[PDB]
Amino acid sequence: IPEYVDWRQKGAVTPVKNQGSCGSCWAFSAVVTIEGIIKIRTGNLNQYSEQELLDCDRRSYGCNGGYPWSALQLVAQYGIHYRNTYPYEGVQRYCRSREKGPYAAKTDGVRQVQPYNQGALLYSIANQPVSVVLQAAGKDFQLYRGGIFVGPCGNKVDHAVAAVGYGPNYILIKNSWGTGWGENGYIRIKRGTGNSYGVCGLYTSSFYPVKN
Repeated sequence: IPEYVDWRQKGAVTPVKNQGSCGSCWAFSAVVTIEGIIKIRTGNLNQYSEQELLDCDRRSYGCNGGYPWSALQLVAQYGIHYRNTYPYEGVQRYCRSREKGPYAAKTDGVRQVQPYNQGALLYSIANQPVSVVLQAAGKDFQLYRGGIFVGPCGNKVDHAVAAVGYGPNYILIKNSWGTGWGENGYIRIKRGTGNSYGVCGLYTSSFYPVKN
């Protein structure tokens, strides 16, 4: 795999979003991976609906948190609509999928990256954007304004994001806190520290969609 990967550069990443005041990170994270895999497979970059996951994944808790892998299962079993068809409202409402016509896309599966293994995650990232979790509660993470983030932080994971590349000493992550946070909405998290949890517990729970 290459020394540098950046899915943004290959046209597999849509603009940065803002989840606002709704704990829908899980849905944002999942959608990033969905958008990436469809571009990679089909050649087209689309935006897909975080709102539909929020409303429809009843295994998750709406604006109160949820599971990226639950959301990814739903898209595998049922499918997903385009973002413009089912736009983000930042509040959980009833599931409106049927009301909105046929699904725009469907994946075939969800896989787990082997946890606590940097090499396993880089390999995955080299193939497509991956759903990853980290500890974002610390003030240091929250106030991050650019550079390679090294912490401080523990491994009490609480935020789902998406990895969209890496370099010699960092993993490139797309956050869902708007373009005004970090490096235009992205963060570079130090890698290769030999900490098996990853910085801020980044190697805890990583998922990606399978599409044939």
